[PDB]
Amino acid sequence: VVRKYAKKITEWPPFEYMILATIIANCIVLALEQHLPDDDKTPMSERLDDTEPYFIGIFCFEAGIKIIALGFSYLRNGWNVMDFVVVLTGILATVGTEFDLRTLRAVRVLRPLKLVSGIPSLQVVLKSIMKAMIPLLQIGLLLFFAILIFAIIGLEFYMGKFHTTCFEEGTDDIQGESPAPCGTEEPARTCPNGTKCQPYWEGPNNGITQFDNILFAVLTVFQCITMEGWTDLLYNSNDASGNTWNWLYFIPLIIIGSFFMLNLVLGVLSGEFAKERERVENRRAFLKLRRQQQIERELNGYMEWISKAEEVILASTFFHKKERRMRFYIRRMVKTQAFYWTVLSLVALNTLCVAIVHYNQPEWLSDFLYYAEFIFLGLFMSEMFIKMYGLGTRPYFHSSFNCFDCGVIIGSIFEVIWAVIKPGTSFGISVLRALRLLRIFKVTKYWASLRNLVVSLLNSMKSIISLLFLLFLFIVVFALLGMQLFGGQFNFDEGTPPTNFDTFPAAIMTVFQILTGEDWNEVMYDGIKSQGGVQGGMVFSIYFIVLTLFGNYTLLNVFLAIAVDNLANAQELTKDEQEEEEAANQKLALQKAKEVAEVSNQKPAKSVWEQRTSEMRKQNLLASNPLRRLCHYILNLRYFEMCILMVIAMSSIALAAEDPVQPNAPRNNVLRYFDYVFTGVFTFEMVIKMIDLGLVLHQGAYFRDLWNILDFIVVSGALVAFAFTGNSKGKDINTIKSLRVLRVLRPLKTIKRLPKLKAVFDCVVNSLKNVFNILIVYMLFMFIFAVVAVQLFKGKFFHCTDESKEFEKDCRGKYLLYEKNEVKARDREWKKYEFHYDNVLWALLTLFTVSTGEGWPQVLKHSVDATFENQGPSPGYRMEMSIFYVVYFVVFPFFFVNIFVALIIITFQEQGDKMMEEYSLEKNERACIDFAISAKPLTRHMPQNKQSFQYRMWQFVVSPPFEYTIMAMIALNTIVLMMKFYGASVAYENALRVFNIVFTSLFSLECVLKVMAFGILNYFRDAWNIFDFVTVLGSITDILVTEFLSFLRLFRAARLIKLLRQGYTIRILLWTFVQSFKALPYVCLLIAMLFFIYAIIGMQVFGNIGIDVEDEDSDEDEFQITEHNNFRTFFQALMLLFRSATGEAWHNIMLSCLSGKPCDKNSGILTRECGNEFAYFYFVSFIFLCSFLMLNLFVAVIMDNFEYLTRDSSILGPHHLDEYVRVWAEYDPAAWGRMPYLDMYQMLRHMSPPLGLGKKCPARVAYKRLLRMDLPVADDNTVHFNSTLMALIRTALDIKIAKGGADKQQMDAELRKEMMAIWPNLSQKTLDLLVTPHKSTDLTVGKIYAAMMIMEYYRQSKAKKLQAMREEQDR
Ligand SMILES: CC(C)CCC[C@@H](C)[C@H]1CC[C@H]2[C@@H]3CC=C4C[C@@H](OC(=O)CCC(=O)O)CC[C@]4(C)[C@H]3CC[C@]12C
Ligand SMILES: CC(C)CCC[C@@H](C)[C@H]1CC[C@H]2[C@@H]3CC=C4C[C@@H](OC(=O)CCC(=O)O)CC[C@]4(C)[C@H]3CC[C@]12C
Ligand SMILES: CC(C)CCC[C@@H](C)[C@H]1CC[C@H]2[C@@H]3CC=C4C[C@@H](OC(=O)CCC(=O)O)CC[C@]4(C)[C@H]3CC[C@]12C
Ligand SMILES: CC(C)CCC[C@@H](C)[C@H]1CC[C@H]2[C@@H]3CC=C4C[C@@H](O)CC[C@]4(C)[C@H]3CC[C@]12C
Ligand SMILES: CC(C)CCC[C@@H](C)[C@H]1CC[C@H]2[C@@H]3CC=C4C[C@@H](O)CC[C@]4(C)[C@H]3CC[C@]12C
Ligand SMILES: CC(C)CCC[C@@H](C)[C@H]1CC[C@H]2[C@@H]3CC=C4C[C@@H](O)CC[C@]4(C)[C@H]3CC[C@]12C
Ligand SMILES: CC(C)CCC[C@@H](C)[C@H]1CC[C@H]2[C@@H]3CC=C4C[C@@H](O)CC[C@]4(C)[C@H]3CC[C@]12C
Ligand SMILES: CC(C)CCC[C@@H](C)[C@H]1CC[C@H]2[C@@H]3CC=C4C[C@@H](O)CC[C@]4(C)[C@H]3CC[C@]12C
Ligand SMILES: *[C@@H]1O[C@H](CO)[C@@H](O)[C@H](O)[C@H]1NC(C)=O
Ligand SMILES: [Ca+2]
Ligand SMILES: [Ca+2]
Repeated sequence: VVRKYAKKITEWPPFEYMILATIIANCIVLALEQHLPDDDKTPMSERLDDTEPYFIGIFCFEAGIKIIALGFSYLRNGWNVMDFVVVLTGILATVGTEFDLRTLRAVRVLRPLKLVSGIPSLQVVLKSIMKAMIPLLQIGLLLFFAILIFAIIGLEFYMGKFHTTCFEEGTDDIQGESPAPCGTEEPARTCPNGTKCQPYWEGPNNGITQFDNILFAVLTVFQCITMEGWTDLLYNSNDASGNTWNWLYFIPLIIIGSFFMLNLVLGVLSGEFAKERERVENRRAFLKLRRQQQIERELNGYMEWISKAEEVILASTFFHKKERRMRFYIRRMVKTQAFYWTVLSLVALNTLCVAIVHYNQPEWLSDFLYYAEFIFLGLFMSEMFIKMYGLGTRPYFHSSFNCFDCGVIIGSIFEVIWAVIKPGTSFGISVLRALRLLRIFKVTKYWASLRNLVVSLLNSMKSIISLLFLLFLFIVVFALLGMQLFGGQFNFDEGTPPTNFDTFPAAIMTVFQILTGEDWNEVMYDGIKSQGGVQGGMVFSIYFIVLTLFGNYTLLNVFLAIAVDNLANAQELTKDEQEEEEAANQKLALQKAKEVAEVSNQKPAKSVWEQRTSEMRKQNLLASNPLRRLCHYILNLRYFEMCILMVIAMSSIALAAEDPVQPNAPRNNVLRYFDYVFTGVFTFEMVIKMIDLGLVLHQGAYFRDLWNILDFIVVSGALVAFAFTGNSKGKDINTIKSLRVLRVLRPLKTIKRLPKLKAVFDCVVNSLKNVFNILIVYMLFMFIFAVVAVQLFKGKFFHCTDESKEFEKDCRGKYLLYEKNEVKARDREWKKYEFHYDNVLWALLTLFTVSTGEGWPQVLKHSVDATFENQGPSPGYRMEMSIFYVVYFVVFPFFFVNIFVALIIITFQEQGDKMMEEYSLEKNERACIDFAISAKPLTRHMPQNKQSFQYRMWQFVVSPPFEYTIMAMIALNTIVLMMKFYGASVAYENALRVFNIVFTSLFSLECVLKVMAFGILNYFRDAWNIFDFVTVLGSITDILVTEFLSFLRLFRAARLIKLLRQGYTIRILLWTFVQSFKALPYVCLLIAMLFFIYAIIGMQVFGNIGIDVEDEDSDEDEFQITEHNNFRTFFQALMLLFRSATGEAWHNIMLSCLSGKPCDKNSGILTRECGNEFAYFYFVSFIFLCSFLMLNLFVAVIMDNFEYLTRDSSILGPHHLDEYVRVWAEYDPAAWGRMPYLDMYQMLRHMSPPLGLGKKCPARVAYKRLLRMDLPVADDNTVHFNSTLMALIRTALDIKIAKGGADKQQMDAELRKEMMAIWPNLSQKTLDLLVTPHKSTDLTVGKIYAAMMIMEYYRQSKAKKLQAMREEQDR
């Protein structure tokens, strides 16, 4: 909308830079604002606020220039639309205030996003991120359906249960400060003497967490899906209803909601990243990278060649000819391996020296280390100068390695002077010298893989920096939005939480915490509480839901894409140089023959990632002693090995029944006799295995096999335990109790014997070998962080229970603790924090806890409040220490962990399958042909027993009006289950129940109507029909009983699943992954054994700890071993290991299991001697092993369906072939198996390529494919179902399509042999059915169609042929 073209003036480069500058200034101004409660302003607020007219005027001016120049193509760009709305909303608020316009100020948060619009480079990177998450939307649709279904189920069971508590008998007052749900029955929690269970209490978490509405249930379910706070619901519902069945709701909720969805997200993303790599634009960048590396390798060889010759030439520089030679002499020494290894050994000493430091080191140690730092610093500075003079200033500095040595040397000087100026702060910068230890990988074969990874990372440094900036920008926008929504609103009566949005530094760290998903629910409760409460502030949960939902998967997308792309580049880059080096050597040796002519392990076959990646490259490019013989005999006997397997199974079950709490329980007395028998069986099999084999190392030694030692340990420990008990039963209880623990190795004896369980075990060990080299780098980097953390926070993690006292001497005596309406006297104690950094070993445990993500907000709070050594905390003292934990998250949890996930995906090997390159085809041609081997037309009845009645009523059942009626009722029926709510009137409850009777009637008619139409037998052969039938039968059952609990009507809640069949891509994705879990049963078994072994160890070691202990102190973090969480039974142990696997405060459980804890009343121990220091190893190893085994399960399921995940719609695939089946069912309604060919051409028109011709295909081109079919034509006009499906696949995939003539005679002979070679199981007659034996007598499918296409080309010419003479005749 302009005056056409009239002196329209365009932009010049400084203009957009001025715009960029003003945007950055506006961002700073927004970041400098502080919000105060209740209409209070800071003095700087007015000065910052009055700047808004200038910024809005500049933005309006630039928008005006652009709008007049383009002419209002301004709104064509999406970025300009975002710019326009920013300008529009600002002017409305800035100019005029009559309407309520405080809300419109919230739109200013989007202004930082104008950086993306201004900088075109950021737009390209932003396009990459959004492109990958387009497929992920279909996962979100599965996630929403899962949440909806579980919200309905939770609504039915848990509606309103949490509103009763232990009220005082006399008054309507809560008994204690912390209330819990109660019950009036024994299974539920019972109130003490002084109280009773009264009707109304607000509920847990101030009533925010509950199941009262469908909206409350959906929000509550979403919280459990994120695995944050889900155990508190499990314990609360156990108090209300008893613990018999509540685990059936929550355990499936976590597995399906959290672990299964995470599997699809990794699967879909990994497939997308594989397809992105083989894009034409991405391949060209890699090809440039490969060529540039080849130049560097060759150039390095030539540089050393001339360098050696230059020294050959060399043989007051003129007088001191030696002066040139000392430069040459020490140049030699630098190169020598003696120098290289000697300086490297010095680095090991320096790395050791900085690790010794601890909180109270002896004074002699401090003096030694104080001088040793100068000695090490002096040696490395001298080592700098020797290379500088020895190699020259220019050659030295140009080396990348030497520049890094310069930085640490310069940094080390900075620290020592900094210590003198400002004593009290040491950063331990010298530890960065330990990174030189990674050069040791050069001697190994692993250097090529590691160097190439760093090469690829440095190549894409520009992309990585842009990715982090965009990720940082979205944090700033959400931080600014949080300040607007929750400003000075967190000033609660109790106090202002540490996580508040008052200031910009506080808003970033609160937003960052929600992204990591730790205690995001706790922050949500504060945000809801600030705005009214549960009554009025429930709409503010959307800010937290969107932030954690988007942040969870945006972080995964950004960091996994970085890891996959760079690791895949390194693998290809490494493989190419190895084959290039091999090929060049063979060529050189061949050339060596001409010169002399005058006188003349096994590498695994690629991987699932590499094999698929190579195929996509081709397809894209193509388109462009008498006793011993006895002892050997028993071992051969299958009954013996089958018998011993049964004994192993029974031995494991015995370990699970034993009662830990009662050593003298009657059950343990009975089970003790069983222990004698099981050892006896294991003793007998041990000796005969020694007799059949040999103890001595004769290459068949019994002790040679590793599992044999494992068998030897179990039996030996049991025998020795008997000897100690034999002498005196209770002389030494400690060691015998330790030896009894070795029985937990009995389940591991199963792995060797079961063949497929051993195979799964070898795959897990194979994965460890691949990631071992990265694992060493991971620990070296984590070691550096631990040493730095020690220097920062050594001795500063001390506090006094009395806040005021900040020294140990002051913290003595008693103090007054002011609780609500009561004063209590408590002792003053100078105690250390639970997790601290007093040495490198304590630092690593603390950082490991932070890596798992649990409890790090508390560790961060302690880190910022630390003041000085041996002095107490002060709130907000050092707020710059937050940078330590932000940098730590970027490196290890975000970056290294996704390298571990990527590395396993790229290097995963095939599941057996023998060799698989002997057959030429392989690839995806198998799956399509395999389907063609086994297929059948979907039989549609067409009974004709009674055309008027029975067939007619059939056509109604299949009629679209009936089907859409079915979908409408199921949709309406679901909404009926969604309208239950707490406090509904008896009229409302009755009205809802009436609609149930209406629906269950109609849903019964559908079953009656289908059964008659389909028949008694055919109907009952479809899984959904039985599922539908059991659902109607269950619902109708309850109704009669009421007039003459209905949790089996929640089967009707599962009817919503039927709606999934309409959405195709979801149904295939859900079905394929489910099938993959069935094909991998032993992988699931390995995870079950890990839980079994760790459960039995927990019962024997940590079972004795008492739970009855409770006191007014109520240090809940101190005591996490309670009635709900303990090791007392096998099932109570498994729940503890599942809570820890999800990560719910596992670090506090580990501390609760340590030594010096009260024992149980009946444990038989009368002193406070319970728990072990084994709790450190018990939990730390479990978290590593549980995450590793679960990850291998994920990749196994992902890499099983990797063909589908990396599918392309253009190229034929097995998923397409199902479309052929439904079409064939209709054109052949009776499913005769024979269809006349006049229907066939119409069939090909209906289906899109590559399976069908498609609507817009040229007729003559369509005829070309028809000849390509080359199949015999039946004289009844029919085409076989199996034979026809074969050729359509062959035509599309170009599977050895012959040039014609004699070739067709050979390929049919050939292809039939491949399919015979692949499977000899297929029937020969059926094999000839799919591919007919060649018969030139039978006319091909082309021949009938060749009648039209060849003649129609002539037929149009025939009219022109008669024409050609005709105008010539007239002329
Ligand atoms: C690169 C790696 C292999 C270096 C070697 C490991 C060190 C980082 C660790 C291993 C064991 C640790 C030690 C384990 C226990 C102690 C005892 C601790 O002394 C006390 O508890 C009290 C001392 C006193 O009061 O005299 C001092 C630290 C020290 C030596 C630790 C220092 C750090 C050490 C040497
Ligand atoms: C999942 C696989 C590995 C099999 C499941 C093994 C355990 C979960 C089961 C198997 C036998 C069960 C036990 C069989 C019998 C009893 C007695 C039963 O009676 C009692 O209350 C104790 C007896 C008494 O009071 O004298 C309590 C549960 C318990 C220990 C059971 C606890 C759960 C056990 C150990
Ligand atoms: C994904 C990654 C790249 C984004 C991580 C965001 C960081 C850039 C943010 C998050 C926490 C922030 C810190 C939070 C707290 C402080 C203390 C504060 O410095 C003070 O001394 C303020 C005094 C006070 O607040 O009492 C402001 C800077 C700093 C280090 C902040 C610097 C910027 C940090 C590291
Ligand atoms: C060999 C495999 C099956 C081990 C199975 C042993 C289990 C099933 C048997 C063996 C010993 C049995 C216990 C022996 C002792 C008692 C105490 C008695 O007053 C009640 C039954 C009870 C609690 C039995 C329960 C079942 C029990 C634990
Ligand atoms: C085995 C050791 C290394 C730690 C155990 C792994 C688990 C407990 C840790 C390691 C990596 C961590 C995750 C790494 C990736 C992300 C980024 C974002 O998506 C949410 C946080 C989240 C989800 C972290 C939460 C917890 C996490 C999954
Ligand atoms: C990637 C490898 C080399 C890790 C080394 C980098 C780590 C150890 C460095 C990088 C940035 C550093 C922080 C930068 C600034 C400060 C503020 C200062 O008042 C206390 C130390 C503290 C908080 C530093 C601690 C150490 C730190 C986190
Ligand atoms: C598919 C869509 C259109 C339907 C879903 C919305 C229905 C099922 C939901 C959304 C809004 C909900 C209502 C919101 C608020 C209240 C008031 C409360 O005192 C009782 C429950 C009640 C009455 C809820 C019942 C369930 C409800 C009606
Ligand atoms: C594979 C495991 C067993 C090897 C690791 C051994 C270390 C980390 C663990 C395992 C067994 C542990 C010991 C087990 C029992 C006790 C008794 C306790 O009152 C003091 C600590 C002490 C002495 C533990 C110290 C730490 C310990 C030695
Ligand atoms: C507490 O209740 C139990 C329940 O029967 C009763 O036996 C006991 O005497 C009560 N205690 C007191 C102090 O009344
Ligand atoms: Ca958590
Ligand atoms: Ca977590």
